[PDB]
Amino acid sequence: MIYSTVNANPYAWPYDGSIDPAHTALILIDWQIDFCGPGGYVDSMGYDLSLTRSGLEPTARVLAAARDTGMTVIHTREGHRPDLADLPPNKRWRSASAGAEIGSVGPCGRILVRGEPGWEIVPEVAPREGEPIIDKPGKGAFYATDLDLLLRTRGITHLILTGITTDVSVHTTMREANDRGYECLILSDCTGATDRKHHEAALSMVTMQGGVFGATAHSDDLLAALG
Amino acid sequence: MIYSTVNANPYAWPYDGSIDPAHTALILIDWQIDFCGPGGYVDSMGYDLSLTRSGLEPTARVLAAARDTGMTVIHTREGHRPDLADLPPNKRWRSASAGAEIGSVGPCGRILVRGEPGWEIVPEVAPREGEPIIDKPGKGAFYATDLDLLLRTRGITHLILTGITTDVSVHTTMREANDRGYECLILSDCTGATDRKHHEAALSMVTMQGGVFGATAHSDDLLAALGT
Amino acid sequence: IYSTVNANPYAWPYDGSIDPAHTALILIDWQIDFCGPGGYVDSMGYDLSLTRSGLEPTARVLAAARDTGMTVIHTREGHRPDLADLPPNKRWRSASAGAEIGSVGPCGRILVRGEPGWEIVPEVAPREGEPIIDKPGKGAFYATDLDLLLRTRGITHLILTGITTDVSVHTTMREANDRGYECLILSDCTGATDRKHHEAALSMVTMQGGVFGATAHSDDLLAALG
Amino acid sequence: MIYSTVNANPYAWPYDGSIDPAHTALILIDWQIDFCGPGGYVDSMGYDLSLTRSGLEPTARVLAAARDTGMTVIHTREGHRPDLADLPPNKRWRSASAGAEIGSVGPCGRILVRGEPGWEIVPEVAPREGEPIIDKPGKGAFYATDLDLLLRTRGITHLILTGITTDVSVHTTMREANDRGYECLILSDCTGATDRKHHEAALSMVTMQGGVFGATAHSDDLLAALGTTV
Repeated sequence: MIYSTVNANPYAWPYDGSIDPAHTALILIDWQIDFCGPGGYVDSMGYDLSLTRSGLEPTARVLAAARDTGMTVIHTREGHRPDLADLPPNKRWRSASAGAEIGSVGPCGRILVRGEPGWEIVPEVAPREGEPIIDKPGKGAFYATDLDLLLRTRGITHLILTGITTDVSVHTTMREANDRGYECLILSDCTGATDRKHHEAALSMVTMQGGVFGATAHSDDLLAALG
Repeated sequence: MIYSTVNANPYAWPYDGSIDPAHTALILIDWQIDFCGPGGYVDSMGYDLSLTRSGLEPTARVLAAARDTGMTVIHTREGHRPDLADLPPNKRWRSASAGAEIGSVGPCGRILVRGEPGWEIVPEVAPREGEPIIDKPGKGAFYATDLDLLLRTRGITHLILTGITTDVSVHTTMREANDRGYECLILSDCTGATDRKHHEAALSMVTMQGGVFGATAHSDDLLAALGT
Repeated sequence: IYSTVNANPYAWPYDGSIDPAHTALILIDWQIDFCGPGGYVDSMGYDLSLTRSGLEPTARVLAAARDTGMTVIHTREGHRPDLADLPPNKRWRSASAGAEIGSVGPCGRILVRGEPGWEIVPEVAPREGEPIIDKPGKGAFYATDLDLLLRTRGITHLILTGITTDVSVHTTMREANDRGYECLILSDCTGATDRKHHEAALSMVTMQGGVFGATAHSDDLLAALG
Repeated sequence: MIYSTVNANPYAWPYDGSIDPAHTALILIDWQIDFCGPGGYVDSMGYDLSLTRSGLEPTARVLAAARDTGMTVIHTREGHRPDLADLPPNKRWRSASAGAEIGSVGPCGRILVRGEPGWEIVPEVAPREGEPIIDKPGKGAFYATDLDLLLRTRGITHLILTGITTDVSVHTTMREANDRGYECLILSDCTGATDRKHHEAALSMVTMQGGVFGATAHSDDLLAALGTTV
């Protein structure tokens, strides 16, 4: 009912020496076809989907352990209002430049638009009632959302991060959370990027200055702490 | 005077195809002894200061052009209130773990405390009157500050980013800006990290997906586009 | 580009004209929960005629904003059906006033997203291209994307309608003003649970040369728009 | 250690049945010459300083009770960077319209500029070390400040509000706090406005809907509760 530290890089996580489920949230970031599925945004830009998809089954196991421990669980979906009123023109222009324009029709509907097949959370990690979903127009889950209000009213102080991609939406969310004083763990095997060297360097960045953004861990080490 | 695009990775920056100094700000991030000087935070943790100091002279040249062209200039200092009311305990404990506890007395005073010698902006990139200084308790310049009010008040839409470190305060500040729709350039030779691989990987991360966080460039290509 | 409005206490806006391309009409919380029988405000026993008098004037201002092509944004106060965005003090006060957020009344669960009492009333129904803000608080900025929507469209100027004058409208004006938005509040397109609070909310705006912006009757805006 | 509720309007404050100093902050809002002093912004606009000053003596006594019980104490100053980079032009234009332009030289230096005599907290409620000061460029204490960071790192859940003016900075701070889930008390005698009717109407707005922004009380009712541990 109170858990020990996780074997983590570069310190035994978290810093206060124990994980309380009543103050800990598992975050699942952007597990959507647009980031890890055929026909979606990342696929249409020519990136290797095996680099993102490897995180899925490890994440499913960590989601069951969080449900079993009564951790809070929060899901994120990167996406835009169908009218695109939350889409900066630079973001739109780059997506067109990369051959996968946000709001344009691809094999999985309108790219990164809320309500579209490619925007949905994949079945492997489907949310259930009582696990709030953040709909974010940005990479960072804090910006232009109610996330911080959801975390503060639940008294959350500790975040465990899974999702995609490691260097983009996961790292942005970790950095925003860290600046607010949240104690964050990132799971090396439940994340993935458009480039394996970016995945590795993003985990590596976390570990400097005695853990500038938190700690990294394998899901095996978290499942071990959770019993 | 408006200027054409910078030769950048992965697109000719900015996306809208001109640089207007009325709408552009040069950001100098955390050029402090604590991040690039003997006796400070980063030195005390045992990292190599030459990795952070190489960006100083190139930054001073970009600062000269930015003041030349009439674009706004904004400076940042990472630091805490002397009473540490703005210091999360996890940030404090990790700094102790690394051998350089925030608030502890080092060779340049209380480490990362506002008012202390190690927290001062180094003279090579000293601020002038009318160039606002951001005091931030975090790595991101937008969290717990007035930066967004300063930028919206001057009508800024475009940021040129310099300072340290590439993968920590610079990247966080770039990520925060980018999500609000600021168009951002990061200068490869005017930034630096506690690790060369982290600096290089931080620059490259920007360039993916057609420029997910904006674009990278050498100060040479910025100074060419400005006609300096 | 349109002329200034005959406003209190200066000719609004401060920069001397209204550009539809930089102006948004905001319609705040026109929901059965705030102005309709069977909703939150009715359940607390407040007088609905105080809130409902602003409706037909708002409809008229909504038509003039649509005709001039300015941005239109609507707000709905409401909570996630799981109530993860509901502070315990807000819930507790609502229970205390005999209309608990989430409790079932004639119009479904009070102040819950998806429920009949939460919907925007038809007299000011939104149309395509008019973004709706879903807010868990009185202020339209807190825990929403409102500021992203406005900044992306280049909005500098807000015209404020909706209910109530002293709660959600005043909070939203105070938030927008502090960010440097130039705000007009329409006296006849707002209403409160108390006439004195309505009038006092409006005069608070007019102090110190217009501390939060300016007040106007919809007639004065429509005269400016014509 | 833990204290009884306050006899407040419209419920015995706070909603969770007791006051814990470990989780409660006293906030002192904008007790500056520019709002309550001769030669300052409000004086230069022609408003009656007796309306703001009356709150000063009861505030000193509440400040004393807060420091005695070991509550957190936070002070705010409304003000602008000397370069005016945080000053929206509509704010400046209204101040010039009202005959007291922000940044302009008056009897107490540059009006509402940080570092100037008019801007200083007045000596009756001077901060001590360990009581953070918030420098805000707006009326609300949360916008473009670290206040939320200070409050959350200290585990503060409950606010007691004093300061000026009741209808501007104090109300705006209260609305911001309340929306984020903070439980707030506004002290009727430790606040004041440019208009008595605005002060009274600012306090009764709080009381509607079972206490839409929190509750109101007299310093006497607060001081009674702080003499009654449970």
